[PDB]
Amino acid sequence: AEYEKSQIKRALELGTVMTVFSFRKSTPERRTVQVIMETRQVAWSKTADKIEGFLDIMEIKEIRPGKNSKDFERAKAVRQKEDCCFTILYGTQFVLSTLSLAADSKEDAVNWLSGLKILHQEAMNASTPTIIESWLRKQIYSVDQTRRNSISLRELKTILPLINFKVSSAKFLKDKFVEIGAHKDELSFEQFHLFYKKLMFEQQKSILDEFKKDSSVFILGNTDRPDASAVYLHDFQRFLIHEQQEHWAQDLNKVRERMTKFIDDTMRETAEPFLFVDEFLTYLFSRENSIWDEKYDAVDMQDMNNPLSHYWISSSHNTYLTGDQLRSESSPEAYIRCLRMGCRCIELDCWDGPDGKPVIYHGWTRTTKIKFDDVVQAIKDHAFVTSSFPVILSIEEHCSVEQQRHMAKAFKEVFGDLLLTKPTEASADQLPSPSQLREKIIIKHKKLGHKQQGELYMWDSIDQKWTRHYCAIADAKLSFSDDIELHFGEKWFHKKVEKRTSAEKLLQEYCMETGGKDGTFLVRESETFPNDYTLSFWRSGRVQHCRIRSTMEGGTLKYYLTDNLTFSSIYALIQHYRETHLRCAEFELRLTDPVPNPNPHESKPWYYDSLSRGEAEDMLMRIPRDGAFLIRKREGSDSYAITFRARGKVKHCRINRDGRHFVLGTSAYFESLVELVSYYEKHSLYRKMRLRYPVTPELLERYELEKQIIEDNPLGSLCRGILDLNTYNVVKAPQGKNQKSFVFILEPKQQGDPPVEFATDRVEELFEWFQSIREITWQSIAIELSDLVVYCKPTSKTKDNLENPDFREIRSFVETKADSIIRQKPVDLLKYNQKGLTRVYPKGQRVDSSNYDPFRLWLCGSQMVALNFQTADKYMQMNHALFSLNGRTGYVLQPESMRTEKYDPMPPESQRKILMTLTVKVLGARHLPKLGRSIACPFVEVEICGAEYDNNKFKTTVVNDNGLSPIWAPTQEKVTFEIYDPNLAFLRFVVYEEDMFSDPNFLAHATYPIKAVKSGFRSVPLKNGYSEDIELASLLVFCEMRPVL
Repeated sequence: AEYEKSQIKRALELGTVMTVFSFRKSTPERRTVQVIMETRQVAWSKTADKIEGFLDIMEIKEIRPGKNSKDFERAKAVRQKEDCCFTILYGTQFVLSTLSLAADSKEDAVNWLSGLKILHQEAMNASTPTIIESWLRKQIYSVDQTRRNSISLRELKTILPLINFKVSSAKFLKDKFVEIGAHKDELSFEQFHLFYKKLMFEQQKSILDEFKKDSSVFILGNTDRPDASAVYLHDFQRFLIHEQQEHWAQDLNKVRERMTKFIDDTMRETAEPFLFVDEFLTYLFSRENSIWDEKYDAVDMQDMNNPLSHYWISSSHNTYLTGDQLRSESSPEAYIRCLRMGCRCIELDCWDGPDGKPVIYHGWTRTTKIKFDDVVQAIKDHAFVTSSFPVILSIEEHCSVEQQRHMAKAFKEVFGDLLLTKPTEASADQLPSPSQLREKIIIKHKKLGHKQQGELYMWDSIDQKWTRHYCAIADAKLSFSDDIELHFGEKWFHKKVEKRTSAEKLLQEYCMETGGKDGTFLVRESETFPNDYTLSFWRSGRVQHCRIRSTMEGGTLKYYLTDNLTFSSIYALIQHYRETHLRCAEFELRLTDPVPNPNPHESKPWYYDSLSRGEAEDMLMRIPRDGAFLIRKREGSDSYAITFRARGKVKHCRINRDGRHFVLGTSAYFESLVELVSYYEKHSLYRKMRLRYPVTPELLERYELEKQIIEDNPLGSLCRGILDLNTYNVVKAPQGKNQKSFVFILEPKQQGDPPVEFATDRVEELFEWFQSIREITWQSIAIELSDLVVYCKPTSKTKDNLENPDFREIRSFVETKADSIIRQKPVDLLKYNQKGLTRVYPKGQRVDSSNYDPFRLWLCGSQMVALNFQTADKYMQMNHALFSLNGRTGYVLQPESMRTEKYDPMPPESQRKILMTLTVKVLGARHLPKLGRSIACPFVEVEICGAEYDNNKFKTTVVNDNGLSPIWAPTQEKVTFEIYDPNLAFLRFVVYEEDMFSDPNFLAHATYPIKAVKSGFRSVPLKNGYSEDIELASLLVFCEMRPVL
């Protein structure tokens, strides 16, 4: 009841103390949990006035009831009974982050679990204008973690970059402030909203102009300013009927419902709802007007009637491995995520386990172990929640017979009714249709009728540490991969500042910029008095200086400002006067803000002063490790510059300096050079290589075939280094060099080549390794399991003999072969696919998990293409598209046309003809996400990801810095992608940032099956790579999907 719901919602907003467990942080802690309604977030606070962490309800994927995930399994859950615990899974990525909360008492938990669900339902159906408010609220909450009603102009200056908008000028912010109408430079939350609603309008006003073409009949009003002109209900209708087409509103009454829904007006109700020229623009760039047809968003029963073969069943390769196939941590959760996404074909590779029960791990790889029982419970519970249509589990068993039995028993008991033990349609000419098997698991195991890859510590000649690398032996070549993951430290100490005037200048700056408080201070060595220091501090608009005196008492050096109070260190002295008032005859003052910019970029080793541009380049070439960097004052200026070595070439990028701010390229504002180096070590400056090595003087003394090489390599794309084993003869070495005792060496026969020194933690490995290198230098299936496999049969057949298909049998072509089949003769794979199941699978080379081009296979009948799902690649994203079509079911009926007499999956160019002529023009953007530490120029590329015959790209001109409102004001664009066959195609919109050194980088992708594209101005919601959804983003586009006849 409405009364009831409100009561639950209220209970959440107040909040309850509920213990929070995570696998990290060991023992449990109790942090009050609240729903903060304006934010739409959930937050846990140690006490009050602090918000440690937030989830966003906007993005909670599941709220499972019991103590089943991680967290609770970890450590001890003695205290809390099963019913009480509730774990929430929130995330934008594949691995989903988990907040696990155990209520003290039963009643609350019921509330929460009901509660979060009540709220979550709402959010998803919140109208665009309502969301914005929350965002803006969220941002305000950002500046200071604790909730604040209003934001000072200074702070607004901090916020505008994070929103990914660059302030044109100090002037620009102020002028807008006036029209908002707060002259005290304390914009009110209500005003902030007025700001946003303006800023956005001012930048994008151009789009509105486009409509104003004669005979459009939208006849939009003057678009001069927000709140000028209006679009009232009569008019909205005429836009919804003509420009965009949506006969949903040939009827006025529903138009009104929509407009009312959008504004979320409350008051402003009653009067025939009307939209301001500003709002029209907020509607356009919003969910409500998605290019996505709603129609293809619900299971269509009519089309779920046909046989399994004719459906493109969704598929996962390895499902258990979250991430890379070599070192990934595999977890039950990995499955749960896949099935809810709506994949209907999980794989479940199984290997012999310690004590009877099978265990799942990638094979011979070092990926972790997941108990089979647990995978099984998990398949059952979450299998058919999202969708009722059938799972096609595909066990591959390396397991021994004794172990296999446990498996079979388990399958039948735990899965219970679901397992499809008996063929549904008796004799059955063709495979049962999905509807018949609805709610039923199908199992495919074979029906009865090594390479010593290990992680080895490696030693280095140069920097003196062992770096862990995974190593693989094939073709007598070890292949290796990149490495596996007091006052002197104080901001306020400025060591030797050369002149008093310099200390005064630094204080004056810091104070001018943020609004310096009395007591803002720094400490420096005294020019006048050896061994003494000088405290310099801000007071009443002027800099004051006090001598910190040193004295020796009892052999210990002591420091003092007044003769009555001696401290053991300068640190202790300063901390004291930060808490206590420094009392002089003329003032009492407490030390407040430390101003920390002496010469941080000079003490540290990685700094060359006056190094010639030429010389450094040469200096750098000598150290060859990729990712080394030298920082060099440019001659004749203030401007520091940075040179790093990558991809052989040495490239140097100019650091300008505006105020106490270093600007690498236009956008970045690192406070201090020390930072610029530090930030980029964690992140990535060029391509994907972090500055990693410092080209110190000291260190300096110390020191297409490639693609072809990549394909063969066991580690494949991942690996850096190939050493021919032939050349180097293995020796085993007693004792440990540089610790890491257990060790081996590979001395090359030729004297010159360096002695690489691979070493290991485990002796066994060493034995294994030593033997393996040394050597280089010199039917199963228990009957019960078999009975289960009623449909989908691993075929013992010559992968050559496509034809004489047997309904029950499923062939498993590996990708490489598959292309070949597809090129040698197109038609045959198709014919086999009608009335038979084929499961294409990823090649072994792909340790990385980048997925093969699904599109060809699908065109010619491949019921199941398994694309690794833990990957963000283009290809996985195309998968998430086909499967949206016809619900999250995960079956999409193959186009009727493909089935027939003469359909050629890849036909001759002359025959194909043209059917459709989509004409995207990209007009807009909004809230594109920020990637790094830079306002991100955005360029959008339309694509028609396609069968080969149709492929095209139409890149859009780059726009300078401005994330909130990038506007490609009618810059021609007007690409005319041509689609030969509509039914399988995709329209892919990707927005790529251009950063510094011009490399496209990836922000967000929209993928949409062509059938579900609606004509007229529409907004394409944008999505991160793992194709979840980023907050209010969009690219207004003007798709027209005229057919040609």
